[PDB]
Amino acid sequence: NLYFQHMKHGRVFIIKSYSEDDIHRSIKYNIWCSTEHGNKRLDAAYRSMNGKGPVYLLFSVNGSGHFCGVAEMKSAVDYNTCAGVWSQDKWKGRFDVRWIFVKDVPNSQLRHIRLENNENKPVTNSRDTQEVPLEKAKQVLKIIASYKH
Ligand SMILES: C[n+]1cnc2[nH]cnc2c1N
Repeated sequence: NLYFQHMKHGRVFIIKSYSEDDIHRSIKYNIWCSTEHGNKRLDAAYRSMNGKGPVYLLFSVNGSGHFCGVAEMKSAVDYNTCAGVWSQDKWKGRFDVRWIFVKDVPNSQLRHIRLENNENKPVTNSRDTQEVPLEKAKQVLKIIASYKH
C-alpha cells in the first residue's frame, strides 16, 4: 500500500520508449539515454537536485497500454559515449539508473490521474520526458509499487 512515503524533494519524469529491447537493456545494465532535449531536461533536474532528493523515471513502452516499471536516475548525463549501443543510432549519451520496480501496470489503473502542467491531460497520455507534478507522481508511484496480478 504505502511505498515512497518519504520523498520530500523528488522530481519525476515519464519515459516513453519505442523499443522494448532498449528497456530490457536498460534493466540489465542499469543505464539509459533519451533524446537530446530529453537528456538536457533530465540532466538539469538531476544536477539541480544536488543529492537532496530522488529523480524517478516512470517507464512505458509506446503502444503497450501499460507502464512497465520505475527506476531512479543515479548519475548526471555523459554526452560523449560509445555510439550504436541501443536499438537505433539516434540515441547519443548515457546516464546511470537503478531500477526499483519491473512490472506491467495497466493504463486503466492510472488513466484517472491528470497532470495540471499538461493541460490536465491524463498521465497515461504523456510524451517522452514529460515531468509529473510531485503530488500526482506520488499517486502513480504508489499504484505501480502496490499493483498485483
Ligand atoms: C533508448 N531510448 C531512449 N529514449 C526513447 N524515447 C523513445 N524511444 C526511446 C529509446 N529507444
